[PDB]
Amino acid sequence: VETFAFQAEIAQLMSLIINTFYSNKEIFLRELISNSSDALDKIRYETLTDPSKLDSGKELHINLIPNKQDRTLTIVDTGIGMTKADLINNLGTIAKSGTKAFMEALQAGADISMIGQFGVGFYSAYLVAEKVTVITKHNDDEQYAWESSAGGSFTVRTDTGEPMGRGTKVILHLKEDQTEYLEERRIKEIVKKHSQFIGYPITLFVE
Amino acid sequence: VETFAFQAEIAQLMSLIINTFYSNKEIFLRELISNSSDALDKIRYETLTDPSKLDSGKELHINLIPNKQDRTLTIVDTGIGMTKADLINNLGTIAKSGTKAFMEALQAGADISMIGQFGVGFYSAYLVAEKVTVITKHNDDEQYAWESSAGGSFTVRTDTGEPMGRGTKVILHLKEDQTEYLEERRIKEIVKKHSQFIGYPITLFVE
Repeated sequence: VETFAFQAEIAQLMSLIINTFYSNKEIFLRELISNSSDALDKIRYETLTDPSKLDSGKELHINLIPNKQDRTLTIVDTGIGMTKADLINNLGTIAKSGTKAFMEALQAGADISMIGQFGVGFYSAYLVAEKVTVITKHNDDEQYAWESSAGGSFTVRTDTGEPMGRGTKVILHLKEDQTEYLEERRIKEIVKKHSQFIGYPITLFVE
Repeated sequence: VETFAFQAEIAQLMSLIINTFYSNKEIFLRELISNSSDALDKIRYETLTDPSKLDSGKELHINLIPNKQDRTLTIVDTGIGMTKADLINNLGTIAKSGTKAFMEALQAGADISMIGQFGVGFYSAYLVAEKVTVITKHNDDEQYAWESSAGGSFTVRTDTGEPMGRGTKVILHLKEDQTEYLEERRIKEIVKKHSQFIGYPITLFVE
């Protein structure tokens, strides 16, 4: 279990998302589903020239799993996954520059819902989650677990849990007042509203 | 000079873009600039762990170059570029599946301006160009030139022209009735309207 400090800029981004009064929290799902779609495109592209890339799972999909008992909403995809280096490097993003662009945009009249245009949509998860746990498996590495409750630090460790073949699992440990996102009708409404055209099957699990 | 046939689906996409009556042609710029931004993010990400990736050019930018003499509008970026394999594989996209998703969306009420959501925004270039020439240089390959006037085929050849260091250049040979896109005020208007938040400097060259 290794503990790392977020780069100053990412810490800033997270505190902004956590402290700014902003009612349109539901966009977090759109952002995470969009990220999953991007990850699926990546593994698909690689398989175009190397079919064995899919040996770890040919199905390219996205699952939305609510769990009222654990108060978690999990977004699972069978995309390219992330290596340990990717996790450390801001979950495979260029978050430092992306954050700068996002800040400048906000200054120019943009709002938080536009976060995905700057490649840092993952962090919108903190609009509804007190802690985010990311389990991932990339073809070229072992299975790892990234985790953070913000506060300037994140941890990374090899995951000894359920082997996932290939992909990423974003486990949102919801804030006490954000349990509406565990309700079937609410999730379904949000998916139809913002992710109706996603090119991969989205399956909303029931309890 | 090798000549290749577009996959059936891509040929279909191109004919739809070329034959469908659709007045909102200006979105082509937004799509190409968005693609350039994506390519710049990729090289930036690679440099995070390997600084030498930028030996071929540290500047990450986008240039818009109108040329009334040649009737061309060129979008140049210093992104990751494309290998010969990338060019052949639909300019580094997963166009076959992307096209399917785009078609289904169109059936579901979406319109052509939403093409970028399906990863095939490059082809919107045919809304205004009779022929598109793409010059590219990736760190791991030589400089190549891809070209197509649609009609079901494209060509690829090693480019012996001006060495570009690293990146991609999309040369739009405009249709005779689309010369408004060579005008400074028009290009500027389109950039402000659709690409005002792009996180890389966009320079509109003058003549």
